[PDB]
Amino acid sequence: NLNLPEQSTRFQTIASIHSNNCSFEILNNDPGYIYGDSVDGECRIAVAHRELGNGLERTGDDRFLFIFYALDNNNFIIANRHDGFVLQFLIANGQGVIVSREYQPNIHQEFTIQSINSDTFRLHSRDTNTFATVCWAQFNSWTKIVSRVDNPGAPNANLKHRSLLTDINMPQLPSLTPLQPLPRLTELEDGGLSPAQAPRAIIGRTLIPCLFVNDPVLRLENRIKQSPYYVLEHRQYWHRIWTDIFTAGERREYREVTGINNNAQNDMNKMINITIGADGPNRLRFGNLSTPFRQQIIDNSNTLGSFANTNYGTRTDIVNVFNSEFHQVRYARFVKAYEYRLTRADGSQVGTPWVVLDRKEMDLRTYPHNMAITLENVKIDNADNSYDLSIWKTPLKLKDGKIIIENHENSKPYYN
Amino acid sequence: NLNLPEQSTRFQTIASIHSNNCSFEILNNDPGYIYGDSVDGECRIAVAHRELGNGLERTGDDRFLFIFYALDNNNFIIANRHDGFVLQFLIANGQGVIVSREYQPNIHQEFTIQSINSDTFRLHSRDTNTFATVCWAQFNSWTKIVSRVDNPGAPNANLKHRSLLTDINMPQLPSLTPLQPLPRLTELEDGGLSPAQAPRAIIGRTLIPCLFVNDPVLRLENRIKQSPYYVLEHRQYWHRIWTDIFTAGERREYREVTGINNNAQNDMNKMINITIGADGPNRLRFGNLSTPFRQQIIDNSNTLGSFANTNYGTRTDIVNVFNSEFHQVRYARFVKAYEYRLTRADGSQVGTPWVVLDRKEMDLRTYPHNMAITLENVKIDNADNSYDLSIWKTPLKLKDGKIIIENHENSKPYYN
Repeated sequence: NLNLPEQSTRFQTIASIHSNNCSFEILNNDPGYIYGDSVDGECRIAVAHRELGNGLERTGDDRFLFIFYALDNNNFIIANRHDGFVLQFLIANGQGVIVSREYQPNIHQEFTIQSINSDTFRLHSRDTNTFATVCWAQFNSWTKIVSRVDNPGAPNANLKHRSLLTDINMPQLPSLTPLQPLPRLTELEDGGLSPAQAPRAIIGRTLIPCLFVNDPVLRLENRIKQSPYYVLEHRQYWHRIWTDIFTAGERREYREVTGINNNAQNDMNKMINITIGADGPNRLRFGNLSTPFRQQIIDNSNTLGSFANTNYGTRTDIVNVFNSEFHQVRYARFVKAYEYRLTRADGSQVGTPWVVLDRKEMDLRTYPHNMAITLENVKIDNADNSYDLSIWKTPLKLKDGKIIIENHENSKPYYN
Repeated sequence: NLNLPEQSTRFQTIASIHSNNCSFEILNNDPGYIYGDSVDGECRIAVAHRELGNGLERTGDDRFLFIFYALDNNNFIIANRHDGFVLQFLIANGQGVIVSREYQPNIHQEFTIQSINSDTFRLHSRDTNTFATVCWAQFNSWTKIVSRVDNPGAPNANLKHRSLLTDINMPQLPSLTPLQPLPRLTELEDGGLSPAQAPRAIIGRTLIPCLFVNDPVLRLENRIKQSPYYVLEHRQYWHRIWTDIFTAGERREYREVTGINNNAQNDMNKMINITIGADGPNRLRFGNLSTPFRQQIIDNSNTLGSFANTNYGTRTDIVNVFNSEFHQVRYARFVKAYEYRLTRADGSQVGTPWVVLDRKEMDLRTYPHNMAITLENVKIDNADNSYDLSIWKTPLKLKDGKIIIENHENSKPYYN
């Protein structure tokens, strides 16, 4: 069940309703370019880099085909299938024109659709209160696309879509699945599931526009053709940090590394312009490129906005555990992991998933069943930042099958 | 399936971390009010209507309890439980202060949370680059709440929550259910299900902040306490427009009124500041009050943004039908209805639901089974607007159990 307007899930040409067979066409022209067919004056000479032309539409020429990426504010970024550059309003030599530029973004790249009726719309630049149309109403001529204030006698700005391309390599979204608790251990030799065998739950997934996906193998002109959207998945699994057989009364010390590495956060930032904030494993920080889509990404990924100034980092805890049972016992300790994965429209993975190990949500498995280990003591060995320096109140009994979550009763700051 | 920050699903007090006992308190004071405890100067005399005080926190007093309503842009509107007024930044006599005003909204009512660590945050007004705190750092005294830029001398703006109220009458969201096809008719006397008996599918539902819900019986001071969120449901059902027994070869004429009437759109606009746009029965237009929450409302209600300048209206079609069977036949004709319903936290309905009858999606039931009526002719008698003036291509065979949806092949403009 997908909540996008039909303009966001296909490519379409744009034309004046008053033109017999011309449509908006992407050019790589320079200032001083001559539109041969145009009458003399401001409509005959190009005045900016990469103006748009009113060209004879050729079926299946990428230079006429646009996708409308839906922003949270109900405007659109309009990208072309030829090179993935977006439309932009520009004033050059006192003339309002439509050009194509790299996604920045900026307010002049945002367009409003205004529907007049079922098959007629106008393309509004709300900053400047201008509408896109053909220079001096030359609807059947080679000339440029302008954006002008509506006036008695201004050229008619009523547009339509002449052609559609509906086969665009839309991704097939995975189904949502719940996180099941891990199975019980079957004998002393059973270490439980390793991280590579633990089943993944899919908590959320969202489409990501290809425009700000810095895919290491596909340049922009190929992403817009083969993967106009990418898929970001929010998955969870139970991550085993250690397992061992303890003799009766045995004491041991483990180093538990949790959180997410700084290199993984930089990789995620470079790839999609998002990082995990230090306020939680499901809290997203957005840069300039991703911000205009943030509420759609949160709603569909089932994450939340971060309020932190800092990214989630790594922490190393020294834990002392004590087998308070008078039996030989197999213990396996798990924390909840948040796995963020990016795929192309074809299902191929873009890189290694980004993983956050949440130290605040933990489970235990034993053989025999229903045994309990004692957490004697917890010390912080080191932390990348000072955002969350709480530790478990000890002594703490951890029992087979019982999930423990940090709250104000079972934790304290590390110096108390 | 609830994606809100914890600040949006509870009430909390706000306090300086450097105050032993004092929290932000709503006042109904006027300019020239004296803060008895304060040192002389701009901190001793009120300079605006409804300043905030640094008061001794009393547990259970609504004047210290705030809910944070989450905007699409990740700022918040902060409302108090006493009267439902929201916090606002104001300059009075060259002094930056926090006051409480009616939700407007405006940019000075928007606050950013900036987390420093797990239990410490600042309240930022991004327009002005100011942070809320206690006048001249008198953290243990009766005086006003100010908002000042970061400067060497400036009072520490680190805040915390002192108290929580978690029992706030959050609504229970109903489960999503799919639209079933109507049952077959059992005999000639079976007219099928009337609109009041047809089962409703729940396609979407969303929370709506009580601030702009103009509940005809609950004033703002009571809504914030009993129903801090309302529920808007998106339901669909099959709506019977007529049923009759036809003799063999019988012709009849019906007036079919579809759409939604003008009074129903004004009622909806008055109640929640949303109307149905003419571009479709599930397309929402937002006014000034609802716009800041639009993407959350769309995503959770499973509707889409309207691009239309006009609201969905009514249309009256005259249809001529012919029983092309040589049997006596019972016919019942249905169109798809979109039903928008508003309830309080307690489940009580706020008024009559808003219904759009979609003429473009239609079904038929017959007794006996598998009969077909002929649609001879359709003409438009009148329409409120010119947005959709397409009609069915006739003659058209309508068959028992077959849903027909308007497309470019089965419809034409009314003058062809």
